[PDB]
Amino acid sequence: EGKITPVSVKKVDDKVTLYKTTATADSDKFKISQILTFNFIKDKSYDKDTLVLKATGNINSGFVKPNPNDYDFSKLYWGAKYNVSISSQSNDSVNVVDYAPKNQNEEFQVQNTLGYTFGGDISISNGLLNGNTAFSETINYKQESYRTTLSRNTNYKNVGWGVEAHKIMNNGWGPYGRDSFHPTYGNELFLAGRQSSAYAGQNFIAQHQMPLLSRSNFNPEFLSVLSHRQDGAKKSKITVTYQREMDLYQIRWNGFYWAGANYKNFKTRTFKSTYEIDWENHKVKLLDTKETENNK
Repeated sequence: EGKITPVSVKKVDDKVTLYKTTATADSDKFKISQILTFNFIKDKSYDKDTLVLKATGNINSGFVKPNPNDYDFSKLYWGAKYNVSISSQSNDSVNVVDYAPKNQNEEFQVQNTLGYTFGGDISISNGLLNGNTAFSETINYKQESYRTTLSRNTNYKNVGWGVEAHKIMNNGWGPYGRDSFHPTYGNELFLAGRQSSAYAGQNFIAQHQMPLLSRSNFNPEFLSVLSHRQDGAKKSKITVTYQREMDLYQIRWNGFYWAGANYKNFKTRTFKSTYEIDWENHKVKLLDTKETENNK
């Protein structure tokens, strides 16, 4: 499946040293691949250990195409939302003090930079400070037609993000989303022709016309900054969740026109892994991966 890489050392100062180890856990069933790069920053001029965790990998769309022989009613499954959560599940000396992205972002390309200044000063910036900075990382991911937003339960011991369908353009029509509704046509999200004479299965817009996130996948890139307050315990635990909410989109003919309906999160697939972060020897250990699913 996957494993942990030996710790790599990168001295920067008499004060600052950087240790890197990478963990990889896969759910082949759900086609979700997590890749966690832990960057331990030991700075002697700061009274707090810092861990800048960068989560990359892949979350499959889950997209189930429609059967082209369906005549009056047809349905499809698409990837409507991708949620990523990082959670420190132990030790009151560990708290999530920062992360990226930190704001709502509807740009086709979410790009941020993490800078660590000698002394424990961290700062995230929208884009791509040198000299003054001891360590820096970047996040870079495409989310065309979708938007990123922080989860609502983000606090001192948890941070999460949601990349949801936002402004999807059918063609010259739209934008549409998971909750669009027209008095007559319903949710026209993936509806091709309103009065089309075609079979239901052949009245959805072309897959290639669909956003990459809707029918292909999402390659996340998020950063979690955690700080250990040199006391209580040298160990802690952290859980990283990658999830996809699969929506059921269906349309049907009533004799005069086509009408669409989108059932939000009608099928959920979730991959969750747990690690033991050894803050003294700067190593992580895999405790448990749990694949789970919900079906309406």
